[PDB]
Amino acid sequence: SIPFTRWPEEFARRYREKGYWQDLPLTDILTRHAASDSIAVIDGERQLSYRELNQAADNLACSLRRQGIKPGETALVQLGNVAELYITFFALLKLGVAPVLALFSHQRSELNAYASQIEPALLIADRQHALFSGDDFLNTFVTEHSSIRVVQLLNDSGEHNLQDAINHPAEDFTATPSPADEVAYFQLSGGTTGTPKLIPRTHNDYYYSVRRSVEICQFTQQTRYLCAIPAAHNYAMSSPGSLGVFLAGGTVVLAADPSATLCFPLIEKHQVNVTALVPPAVSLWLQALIEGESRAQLASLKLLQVGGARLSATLAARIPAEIGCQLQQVFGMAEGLVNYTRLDDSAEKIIHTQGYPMCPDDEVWVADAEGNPLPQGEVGRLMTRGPYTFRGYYKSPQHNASAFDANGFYCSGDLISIDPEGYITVQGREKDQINRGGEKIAAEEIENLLLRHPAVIYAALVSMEDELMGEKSCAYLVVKEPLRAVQVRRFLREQGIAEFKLPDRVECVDSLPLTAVGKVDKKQLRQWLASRASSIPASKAALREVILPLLDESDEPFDDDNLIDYGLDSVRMMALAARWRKVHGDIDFVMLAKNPTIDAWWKLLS
Amino acid sequence: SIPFTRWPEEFARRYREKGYWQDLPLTDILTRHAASDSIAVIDGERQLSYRELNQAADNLACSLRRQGIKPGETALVQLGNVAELYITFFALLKLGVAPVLALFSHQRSELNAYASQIEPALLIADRQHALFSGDDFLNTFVTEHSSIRVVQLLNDSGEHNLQDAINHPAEDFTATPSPADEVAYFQLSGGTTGTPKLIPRTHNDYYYSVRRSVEICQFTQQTRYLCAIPAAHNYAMSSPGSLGVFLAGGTVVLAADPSATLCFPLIEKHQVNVTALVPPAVSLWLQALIEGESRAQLASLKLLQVGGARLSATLAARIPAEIGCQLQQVFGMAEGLVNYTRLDDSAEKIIHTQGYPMCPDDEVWVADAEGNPLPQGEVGRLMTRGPYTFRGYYKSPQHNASAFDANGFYCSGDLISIDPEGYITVQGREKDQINRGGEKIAAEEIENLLLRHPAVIYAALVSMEDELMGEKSCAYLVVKEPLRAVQVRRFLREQGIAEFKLPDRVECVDSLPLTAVGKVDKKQLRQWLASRASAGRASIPASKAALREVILPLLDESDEPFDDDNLIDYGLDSVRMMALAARWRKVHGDIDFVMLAKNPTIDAWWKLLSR
Ligand SMILES: *P(=O)(O)OCC(C)(C)[C@@H](O)C(=O)NCCC(=O)NCCS[C@H](CS(=O)(=O)NC[C@H]1O[C@@H](n2cnc3c(N)ncnc32)[C@H](O)[C@@H]1O)c1ccccc1O
Ligand SMILES: *P(=O)(O)OCC(C)(C)[C@@H](O)C(=O)NCCC(=O)NCCS[C@H](CS(=O)(=O)NC[C@H]1O[C@@H](n2cnc3c(N)ncnc32)[C@H](O)[C@@H]1O)c1ccccc1O
Repeated sequence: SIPFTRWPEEFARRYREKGYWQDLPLTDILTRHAASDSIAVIDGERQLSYRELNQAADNLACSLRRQGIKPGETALVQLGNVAELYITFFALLKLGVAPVLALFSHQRSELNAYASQIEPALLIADRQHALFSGDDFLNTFVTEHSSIRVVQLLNDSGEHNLQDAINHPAEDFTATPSPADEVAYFQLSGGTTGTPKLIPRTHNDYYYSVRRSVEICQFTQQTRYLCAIPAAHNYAMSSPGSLGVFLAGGTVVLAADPSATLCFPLIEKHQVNVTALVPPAVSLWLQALIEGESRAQLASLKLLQVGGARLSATLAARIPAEIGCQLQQVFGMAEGLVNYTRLDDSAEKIIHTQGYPMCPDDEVWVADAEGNPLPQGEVGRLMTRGPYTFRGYYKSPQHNASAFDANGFYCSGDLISIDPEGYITVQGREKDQINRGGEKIAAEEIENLLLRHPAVIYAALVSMEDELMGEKSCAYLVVKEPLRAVQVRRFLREQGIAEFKLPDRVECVDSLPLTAVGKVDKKQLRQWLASRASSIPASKAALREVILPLLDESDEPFDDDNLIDYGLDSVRMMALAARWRKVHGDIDFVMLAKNPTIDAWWKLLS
Repeated sequence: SIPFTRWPEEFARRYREKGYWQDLPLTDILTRHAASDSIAVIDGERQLSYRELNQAADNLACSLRRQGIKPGETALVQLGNVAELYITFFALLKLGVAPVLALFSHQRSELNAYASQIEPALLIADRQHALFSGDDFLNTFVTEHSSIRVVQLLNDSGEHNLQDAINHPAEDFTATPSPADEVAYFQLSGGTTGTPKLIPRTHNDYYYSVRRSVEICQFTQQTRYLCAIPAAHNYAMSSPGSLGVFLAGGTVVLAADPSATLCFPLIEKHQVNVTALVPPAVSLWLQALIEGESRAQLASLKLLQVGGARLSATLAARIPAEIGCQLQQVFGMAEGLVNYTRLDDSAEKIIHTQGYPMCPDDEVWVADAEGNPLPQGEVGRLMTRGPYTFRGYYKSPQHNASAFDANGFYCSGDLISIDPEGYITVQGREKDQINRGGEKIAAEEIENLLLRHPAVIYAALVSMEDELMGEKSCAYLVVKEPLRAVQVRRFLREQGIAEFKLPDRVECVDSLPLTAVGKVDKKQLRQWLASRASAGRASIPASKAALREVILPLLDESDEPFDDDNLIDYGLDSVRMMALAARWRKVHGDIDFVMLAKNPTIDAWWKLLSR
């Protein structure tokens, strides 16, 4: 029925024979516990039993059937980190419908994009979301995508109230999930491409993803999991994420964001033993502790998952040191292929590598530029196929052609290298995609918006280092009439895109490399940047800038003044000597101190 | 004979009977090796055998005897980290003369001070030192201390050349060291007082200090020691320091300063296995490694001594981690009493404690304010007597009265606490003394110089925190006509004092606490400051322009926002925002991330902080 790329007959056989595809519905995850009175979800003050959760799902599905939603249809769901998300998810699974779980941070243009490829018969959104405070964008939206028939809204005492359908009990309704080898729902790809590109996941492949993730991370009835990153992403969903907790009878604790202020209290209060984060939030947490939060509220936490973005060995090491729990690096994509470091792994592999695939039948090779297998120390493009990795994007034949080699191996656009032990390390990136706090940003998607501006001739979006976010977006523009970053960010916001897509820096420049096709050449530009970057002071005035912080803030010296009289201490001086010796190697401590004036030291750095 | 406070007869007996005092001259350290051809000292490109070192000393001593220096007299020596220091020391020991080894950093006022108490018959200095470049200060100096008869200078091509006397061989010459229980030389306390106070050390007590230090640190002929901190201080001299290396037949490698740039090459080139540092140099070294120095030049180094100043457990732990050798904390004073952590000690004790005394007969207690002993966990003033700890300062009866209780126990002015295991931890300080990179600075000595200035009415010197130096001097003044730090540092410099005594910060204030006696009660001064400062640590933006100052660095440098603009349009990212919310919640506890971001303008956030 729904049109996805299937697996070669031969693979569908090996995957069932090898036990990976159990041909069970994803609903079976919540169904197992249908009779349990233990707590599945804690959202704020509310707590739901598995019985209640599964019941709510039956109700909402029943109520939706009554509103004339037929199996085979698609939906568009935008819900935040709130229980109604998990309810809606299972309700839609029980009906036979395939939703797209949209990020709550998404906006006008993203939602439009999704609804156009999906042709949704159902819309579920939240009135606390800016687009849904009023019914105007709402009304405009339903008319523009005509397929939409039913609409339910969270936080609405009004007509379309979602809670009404959730609490209206069940009829002669029985579940009708789609077949195990038929599409279950759609996941969102981390953008490489301007038109948003969806990922179909069948009950079979997705369920394996979750089961095997539970085995590896040791989730059990005991697991109390804090889900503070966006709940709708594949990571906090399947890896093992909240669904993995549900399969195992554990407890999911939802939180609106991952702020130490919000989370710390919840981890102690609910005795949380595991949680998943992205590197920027780990930085935030470690610092919040140093800034006087009590390392003791976090004492119940025995496991910290970190993934979605490059995690430095420096930062990884700080986790068990300052927080005092075990680290597991998770490297996965919405398309398939999650790599974990194991819990019984050595501290060497856990701090330095990204681990290895969750499946023995996950195939990974390292590829060179023409497409050739490299040995195992060598760096190249990551290729993989497998039992939970998909065979192509939904209704996107154009892109599918470039994303898969002739053998069905997907390419993530990641540069990796493999250990002699078989562990993967993320070396770099062969894609134009920016990874910002672990939110993917498609460079071309944003360039195309920039080109909608009258004064923009050529546009290029590249990543750039940030100690905290880990990467930030920087837009390089060639302009008719000069443009200021504010105006760009403002212009783009008016285009109705997610707030984190707005560039963190904008640099107008005299020219940009153009390739035969008309787009800026990213390889090039990336080179004539990273070169300029890789350093000791330029102007005598640049040397003053370096010295001043080392003296008494109280006064400023004349270039010929003795800097000791200004409070510069011999140790800071020795260091300055060391830093400058790496350029003029005759400079030592003694030489600097023999005549310590700015004049003297400038004559030396000449 | 020279006038020092002796040990009670009962103790001199126990200390000989227990083997501590061997009644041998300190020269015996160099004498043992007089026939050895192995290398005692490497100074730059020069290398001296024990035979040569001992010989040079016999020559310089003989040459000095010829110039009329009689046993019993005193000297003033100012020499840096160079071999001629060690030669001069033993030369003067062989004559029977007791020198003061002055720091090379010392200047006009310090040297005057020393020569006044000592009444030196002999002056030995270096022409590379600013005061001795020319003959100007030297002439003024000898007239103004008339006791001085002979003068020898390092790097003097002229008549006073020291090298000449060092190389002029020995006539009929025998050493006439002073008797083991008589004074050998003088050491400098950093001093708690404004007149410099000298510490007499007898051959007996000082030699013990060295022997027992060698045993504990296991120096042997294999020990190859880099002496980069000032060579004349008790630490790099006796603990075990260069003399400990000489006793053991090891090799001492001299270096002018302890910079990673100078030292790293020397440790590799000479295969140095041990060296002593102060906490600020350890920071400098650890960072130099991170900044791209190869951890491999330091590979021969099996032991790193760190002392002289508080060494944080964070820093201590980094040593074996990043440098990869063993740490030994050393907490001694020039007056006696060195505490080591042992080499076989646990990593717990080595990182957290300062170790315990090098002698079983070292006595340590702790005292509340009455002088009564505190129980075996409590914090209080450190009291000690012992076989190598002196019984009083040289010709300073006034101070001696306050530095010793009636039982002969010296008080270091340190606040310590003792482990159930008996290990000492330095808790804090009483003495009004500033410890700057581990150079002691007497607060009163500097105050009295500040009062020499016309515009200064009341003066107070206190310590202050510094991440790197560990402590810096800050001078609080009450002034007639307003003074700027530069003018103070310059004024003080002209007073002829060591460069590190110049205050790192100067604050002019409207008033200072004065006690019934007339000088700043530094005790209130210390609290008025305690609070002003700990009120501003949890401090949050004062006013709306102070809040702008905090936000701007978080946005694009490119533009500035109007108070009502949305700050996200200016590049402020949700993570930094969460953090700002956290810091502000500690004052208004209703503030979370969500609230900040609902309306992220400077106006909005100001309305929230004025509540
Ligand atoms: P403000 O904006 O309010 O807040 C900032 C903050 C807190 C960071 C906020 O943005 C936030 O909450 N962020 C969370 C980000 C997040 O939830 N990320 C989940 C990503 S879902 C991911 C699949 S993917 O396709 O989107 N990513 C695939 C690509 O990601 C790269 N990548 C993944 N893991 C990596 C590791 N470990 N190292 C290096 N790169 C990594 C890679 O390039 C890949 O192609 C996902 C993550 C984990 C497991 C499974 C999946 O599917
Ligand atoms: P620029 O100025 O060119 O360079 C800066 C730099 C490198 C810091 C420079 O000044 C420098 O080289 N400094 C080295 C200082 C130094 O050599 N110090 C040795 C001093 S001799 C010391 C005994 S004392 O009487 O001088 N001081 C005694 C007091 O010291 C405190 N204290 C000692 N040890 C301590 C430890 N381990 N922890 C905490 N406090 C400590 C205490 O207040 C005591 O009363 C000495 C030190 C070690 C061993 C033996 C002796 O004699």
